[PDB]
Amino acid sequence: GTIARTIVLQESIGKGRFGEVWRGKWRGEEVAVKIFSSREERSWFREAEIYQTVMLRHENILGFIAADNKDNGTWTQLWLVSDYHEHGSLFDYLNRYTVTVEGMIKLALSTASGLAHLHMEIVGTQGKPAIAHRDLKSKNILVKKNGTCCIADLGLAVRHDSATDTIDIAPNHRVGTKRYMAPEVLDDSINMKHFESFKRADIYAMGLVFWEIARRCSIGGIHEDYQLPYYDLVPSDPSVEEMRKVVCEQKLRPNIPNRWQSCEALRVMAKIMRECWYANGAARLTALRIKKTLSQLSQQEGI
Ligand SMILES: Nc1ccc(Nc2ncnc3c2C(=O)CC=N3)cc1
Repeated sequence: GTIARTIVLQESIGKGRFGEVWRGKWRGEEVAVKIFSSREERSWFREAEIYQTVMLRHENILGFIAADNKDNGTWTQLWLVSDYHEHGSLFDYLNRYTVTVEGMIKLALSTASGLAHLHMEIVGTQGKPAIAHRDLKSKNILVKKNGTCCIADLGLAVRHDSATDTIDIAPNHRVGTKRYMAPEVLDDSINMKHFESFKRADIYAMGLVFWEIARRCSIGGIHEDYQLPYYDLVPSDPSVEEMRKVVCEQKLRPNIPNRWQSCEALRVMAKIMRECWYANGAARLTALRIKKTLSQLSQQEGI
């Protein structure tokens, strides 16, 4: 179509489960293009559907431009065009850099603000359904030039119909990255007919991402090396069984260093992590509550 024909692909930057991500140029500006083959049409269409949800746009949600198709004369490519963020993922950012107390708060509050907007139902003519991500992780969050995050990779999301309390694609199987799966997803006790259960599982995963950020917070030159949550307990690419034995049976969570109590911002962060990590989803903080707590902290620090 009219958009893809005017885009020039400059570099393939990532090759994932579904689709390949490229850095392209559109009307002189850098954009990201996720490309799917003809046999991945269902995944492409579902991601285009989620990104076109009414009232989705938010500073902490990846900005979607358009779906399109491009025929090179041999095969058709299915495209999803979105804003480009040079820093890439929060995972890449945390591996490359340490952050200040200000930096940590900015990354955490922006993530929580984006998740609170996804989770929020807006009632009305141009209403927004509540959405649960189902695959929140540091590799699925991007960092903007201004040091704030935006949630990306929304292709596995589910949307709620509040009038009937039903889910648009009626999920009946576990999806997502195994390392970030909530205890109830790992042991399959989650009620997949209950939308609020998917919101609570996203909060558990957000708590894990907060732990990744807080390790990289450098105060008086003291910080931890970058690690994925559970690096000390499971192998790379862990199985559901490996994760379940640690999270559900032994009931372990990532370690919270006692020295995080020595700094007020790290103390607030550690308390949020614990209150995201409860085995009972109903006891977890909401994204809106976390946004409120971190907003109070950002105001105190003068960010
Ligand atoms: N290492 C690595 C890290 C990140 C990516 N992806 C991206 N990077 C920059 N902007 C983006 C994207 C998207 O995926 C989607 C939209 N905008 C690819 C590879």
